[PDB]
Amino acid sequence: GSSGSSGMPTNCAAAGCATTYNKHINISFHRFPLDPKRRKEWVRLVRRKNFVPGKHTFLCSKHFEASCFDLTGQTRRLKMDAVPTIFDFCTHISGPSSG
Ligand SMILES: [Zn+2]
Repeated sequence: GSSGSSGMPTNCAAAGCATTYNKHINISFHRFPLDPKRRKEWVRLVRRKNFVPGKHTFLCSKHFEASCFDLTGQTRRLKMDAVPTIFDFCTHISGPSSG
C-alpha cells in the first residue's frame, strides 16, 4: 500500500493460492470488476463453482498479466476491463478442457 492503514488478512478467492499476509508480499488486493463482462469472467476463470462476488472477494496481482493494470499513466491500478488470463489451476494433468 501507500499510506497503509486498514490492514486485514483478506484471503484470496483464487483457487490453489497461498496469499493472505506474509511479510515482504507487496501484492495488491483488487476486488472483482463491477462490469458484467469481467465480473463473470473472473468467477468463470477463478474456477470456483457458480459463486458470486459479495464480500472478501479479491485476487492477487500474480494471477494477472499486470499489463492489464493502469500503469500506462503512472501508478498501477487494475483496470476494470481486465481479467485473469492465467491461474495455473492445472485442469487435470496437461490435456485441455474438452469435457
Ligand atoms: Zn491469489
